[PDB]
Amino acid sequence: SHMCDAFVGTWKLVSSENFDDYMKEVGVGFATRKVAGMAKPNMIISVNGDVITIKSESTFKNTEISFILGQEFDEVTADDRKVKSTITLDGGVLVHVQKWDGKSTTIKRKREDDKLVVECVMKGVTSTRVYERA
Ligand SMILES: Cc1oc(C2(C)CCCCC2)nc1CC(=O)O
Repeated sequence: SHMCDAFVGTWKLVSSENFDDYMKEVGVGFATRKVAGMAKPNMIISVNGDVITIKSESTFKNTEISFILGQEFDEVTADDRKVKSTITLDGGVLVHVQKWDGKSTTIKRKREDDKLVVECVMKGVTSTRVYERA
């Protein structure tokens, strides 16, 4: 047993709040916001040694990142941003920072009851995305 045991699994989106505004703040254009906002992704989290993999799969896009905590990596996001990302564990929360074009967004993933809660923040705009086990 280890670092991320309670995150591992297959998770499905069950609720979203303020996601459109988050995507506007990030710079996502109209058509992508509409199609991406309709998606109902599954998030699949696995661990092998020190390497964590997070997949997002939906009718919009399928994405996958693999990383070591605290070790920066280049990421192409589902909306096609080229970002430099770093993911750390801070008090049991996975904290994922993306930097690009002098901008920054922070995405927190936490276990709360039987849910995996994803909080997406950019400047003053937050979106909360709630996932349950598949
Ligand atoms: C943190 C994050 O980012 C996204 C993006 C990249 C999807 C495509 C449109 C722009 C945002 N969704 C989420 C939320 C989630 O995975 O549920």
